Amino acid sequence: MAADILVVDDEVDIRDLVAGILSDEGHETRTAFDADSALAAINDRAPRLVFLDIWLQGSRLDGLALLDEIKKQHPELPVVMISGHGNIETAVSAIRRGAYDFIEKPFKADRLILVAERALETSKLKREVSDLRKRVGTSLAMNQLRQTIERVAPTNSRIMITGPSGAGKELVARAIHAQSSRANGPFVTVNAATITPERMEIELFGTEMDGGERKVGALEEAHGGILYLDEVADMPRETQNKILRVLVDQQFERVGGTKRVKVDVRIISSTAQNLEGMIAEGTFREDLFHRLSVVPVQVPALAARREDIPSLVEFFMKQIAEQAGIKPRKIGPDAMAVLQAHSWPGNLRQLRNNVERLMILTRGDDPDELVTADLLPAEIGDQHIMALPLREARERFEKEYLIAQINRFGGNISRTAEFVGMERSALHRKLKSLGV
Amino acid sequence: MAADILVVDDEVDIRDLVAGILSDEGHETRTAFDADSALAAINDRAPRLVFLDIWLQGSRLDGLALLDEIKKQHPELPVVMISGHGNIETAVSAIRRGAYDFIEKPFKADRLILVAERALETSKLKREVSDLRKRTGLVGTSLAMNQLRQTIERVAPTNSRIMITGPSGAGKELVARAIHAQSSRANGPFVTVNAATITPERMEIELFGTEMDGGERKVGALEEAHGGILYLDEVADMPRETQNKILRVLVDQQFERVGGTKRVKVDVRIISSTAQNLEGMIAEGTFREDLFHRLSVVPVQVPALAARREDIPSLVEFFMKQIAEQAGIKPRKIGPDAMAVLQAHSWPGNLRQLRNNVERLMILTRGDDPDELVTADLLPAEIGDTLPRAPTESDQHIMALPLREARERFEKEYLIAQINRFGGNISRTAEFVGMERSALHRKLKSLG
Ligand SMILES: [Mg+2]
Ligand SMILES: [Mg+2]
Repeated sequence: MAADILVVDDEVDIRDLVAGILSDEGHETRTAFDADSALAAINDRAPRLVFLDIWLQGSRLDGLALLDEIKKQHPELPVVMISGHGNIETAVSAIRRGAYDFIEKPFKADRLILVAERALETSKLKREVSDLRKRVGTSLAMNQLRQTIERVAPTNSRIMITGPSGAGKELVARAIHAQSSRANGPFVTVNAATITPERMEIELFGTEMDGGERKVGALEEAHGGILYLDEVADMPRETQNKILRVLVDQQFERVGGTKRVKVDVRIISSTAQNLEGMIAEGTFREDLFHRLSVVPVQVPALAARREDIPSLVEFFMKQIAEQAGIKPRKIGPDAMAVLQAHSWPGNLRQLRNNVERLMILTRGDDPDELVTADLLPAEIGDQHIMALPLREARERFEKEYLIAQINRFGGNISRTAEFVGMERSALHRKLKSLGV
Repeated sequence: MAADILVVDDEVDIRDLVAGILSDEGHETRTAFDADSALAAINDRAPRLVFLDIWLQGSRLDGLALLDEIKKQHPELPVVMISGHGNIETAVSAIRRGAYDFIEKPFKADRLILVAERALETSKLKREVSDLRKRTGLVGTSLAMNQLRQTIERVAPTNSRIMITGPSGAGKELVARAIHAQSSRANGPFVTVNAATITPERMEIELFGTEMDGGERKVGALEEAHGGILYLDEVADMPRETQNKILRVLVDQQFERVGGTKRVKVDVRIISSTAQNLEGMIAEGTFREDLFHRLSVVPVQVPALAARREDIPSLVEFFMKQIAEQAGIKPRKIGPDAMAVLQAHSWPGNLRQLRNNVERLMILTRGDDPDELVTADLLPAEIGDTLPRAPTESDQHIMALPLREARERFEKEYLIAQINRFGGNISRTAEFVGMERSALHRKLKSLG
């Protein structure tokens, strides 16, 4: 919103005009009148935005040449050109050479303010998404998978991605889109698992809300693009039917709508269920299944690609540090082999969760110290007492204490009795009363 | 980006010109000439972008009134206006009423393409941000969390330097950003430097910037922070040579870039954070006390998760939805049984640790009946074993005690842990544990 803006123009009245409007708005303004004075200002402190006279006469660099030098020094620094009456061609060329936009003399305030609000807003947006975009394996299976993606992507066929939960099907779907002919169209996702079965039709098909406002459903939003249906198996009965029509008709009704909307979508499905078995029990539709499954893509379980795990661990650490400010640590080779040999029912999500867990537990140890196999949980390699009121908690505790002591004495009740502080028959009676 | 662009203009020749230039470029175009045709096209299908004649002669609604209706229907659908020579005041007014930008007749292709491309890009980024935000993944009504909000408010209007102090994985960065948002620098930059994360080799460059080999310049954080606030996350991990330089910056309000000679002037308000007291930093030996005092003119304490256990259910519930979006896992009800464990734990790693454990639970119950409650036996050792619990051969010190002594130790530990769980509220603790209030007071004295 407020910014340190540098105004470079060879005319005293323009610098004064621009600087004054921008200051009046809340910005901080600096001025220059040629290449040297502009580059000296930039050197003093990089500004947030630059207004640059496109001609800039009586200067060592013309306006475009200066633009080039600015962009070389600060690639991400937005620059809006100030152009003359009917120098549209030259202005347009400035944009090819790196300028964001231009404003044409003469102008009053509102026009300039708006040009500047836009340049800053878009610049800000570019930086938020660039950061967020920060926040792929050697094995046979993953080479086959890459190979599969590349063959299947440039077709126009519906894809069904199959594999277990957590194996990273969404990533495969985005890969497909990136190499498809719809790569510059939209990529829209529907988490069929996640959305309430009630709201599912509104997410898919949209609707007119009470105010007159419209919710554009995912099909409509995906027009010209790809729709990725995640875990198609969690789709309701009436919703399956209605998607079947869409695949064939290429048309649908909005919830509560009468208009039949035409779209041109390419659908990618995924599932970790066995759908053929769901057909057999009448839970999912056969005809729907076959149309969604024309070309299949299989995503390998972590256990199918064990070779990849070290680099995956290494990768998730780089990323977890980004996401949480924790200096990444080295994993010790005994613990790494235990990671490498687990079955990973939750696959990549599960592996990430565990790596994140180790980094949290070892946050604030000597950085040269290794993550050891001691730290991994019981799954790798009924009721809690705290949920119980006093009488019941104490009874759980007596029971489990007695069982523990009994095992520690190898089943010898008389020895257990003596140690725990009871007469033998009384231990037997107590054990029975606690349900053993 | 190719896109579905509706073109709305009362002149056949303008629609033709626009739709044709846009088509040559690869877009899919549709056209209309008045409100009824424009709204029917939007009802047939929602376009990605609208060009709209600012005047729109021969129409039920003029261009401005049509802009109100389009925006009401589709608030995020960008609309670029087509205006005439000298219509700037009206164009400006269109922007106030929701238009993204305008183009002024006469125009040829290049100029029209640029306006389209920009409008599509900006609209794309607005969505791609909010989408990437959901795909990455201050809550609470506790006494402590109310205190923190009240403190943020009292402190934000100062000009003075803030030191935020609190345990790791508490949400200190968020506290920083809530302070920035209520300050007089809310419209300036907020810049973060995580001292722990940056290799100390690169710490000077990250902070103070440098001229790279190409001629390309790297703007350091301090310089980027000009006009705003710079957040020095975990200052303790800063090298002494960097400490010395920050001290000069605080008082000179100036600095040299790595390898540079210009003294860059800046106007930054520094907010700092750490997990340790002053006594701690002296004993560690790393960090200068004079600097510490100057970075901590106004203190803000971020309470540990154990000091606000009352918020654990809201945070559990909150993190489930976050995770449910970020990872495609259906959110599930945590059983009251498992919530009691979660709530009773002291969370040495605070919000990060809690979140990571909620993620864990949700991954481990991924292929279950949607009704079936999440249970405590899926929690790791560090959560379950630090609390009063059913013993096991593993626990040498319980196993060395006879039954009554073991039981009495357990009652004590249990009651203290439940008191803590309910944030010290005796009445509620008593209600849960099965006791009347005075009886609970009397039992506590009887056990020490
Ligand atoms: Mg000039
Ligand atoms: Mg017209």
